[PDB]
Amino acid sequence: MRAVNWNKKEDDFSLMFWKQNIAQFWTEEEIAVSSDKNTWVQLSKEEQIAYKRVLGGLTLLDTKQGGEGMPLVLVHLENLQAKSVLAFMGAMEEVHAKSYSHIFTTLATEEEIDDIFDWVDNHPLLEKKAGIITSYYRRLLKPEVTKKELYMAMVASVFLESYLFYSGFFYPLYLAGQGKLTASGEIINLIIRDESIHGVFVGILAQQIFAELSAEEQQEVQKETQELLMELYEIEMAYTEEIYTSIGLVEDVNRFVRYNANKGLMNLGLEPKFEEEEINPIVLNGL
Ligand SMILES: [Fe+2]
Repeated sequence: MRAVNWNKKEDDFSLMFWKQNIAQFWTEEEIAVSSDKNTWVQLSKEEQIAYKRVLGGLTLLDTKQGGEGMPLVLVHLENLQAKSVLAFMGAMEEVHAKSYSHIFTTLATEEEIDDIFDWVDNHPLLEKKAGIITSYYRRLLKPEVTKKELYMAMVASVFLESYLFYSGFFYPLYLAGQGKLTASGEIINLIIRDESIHGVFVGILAQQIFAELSAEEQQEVQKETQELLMELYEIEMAYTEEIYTSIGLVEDVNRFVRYNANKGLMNLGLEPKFEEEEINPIVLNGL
């Protein structure tokens, strides 16, 4: 029945976000990465392996967001303009996921790349965090869904895009901020420019539906949000310990994770959970 009519606004922001999403369009071929080989080779074995691991985890999350997250969230939306922006955002998640293969092809050998993906595949923490987020999406695999089911999928999507990536983004930023792997750092920043607006946008949509829930549903959903935040946080602390102890950065990354959880909460129109904390300055420089 209904066709998208962009000459009549369905809300006050999808247009702005549409324009911004397309004005930020990019693909991996615009950033040559071969000059990062020079600094790559000067990384210790522990640093190389951490970089590869985090990029692997990043690639998984984008794989989920583009192939489950955006499609299952947008499919049910009655707002056809908003739905359009989210479709475009999904495509961009794939461009992101592919970017990381572009980085890998200059850095690593065939066999090394196989190893990265075998590792990401068999990883219990990555499996656990991706499955938690993704079960909210997969709840929407039925003909009709409630506002509350849709709201929690949106919470889960903002937690992925504004929060769960950042344990991974820490390290390429942290290397780039020191003039190391700067071309790959450039790509990661393009990805961040995108993820930043994705988190805002789906949070705006979440806040709209939140205002349409009953008082009772509002509190079920808030209790759920806090449990979900903290279920994810526990896994992130384990993740950060596994990945970063070898290179002595665990507590720096944890501060960064907490900071980005807070931003996720903010995007949802919610109050911070962790103490305000200064972010590592060399990652600020990498940004
Ligand atoms: Fe992404």
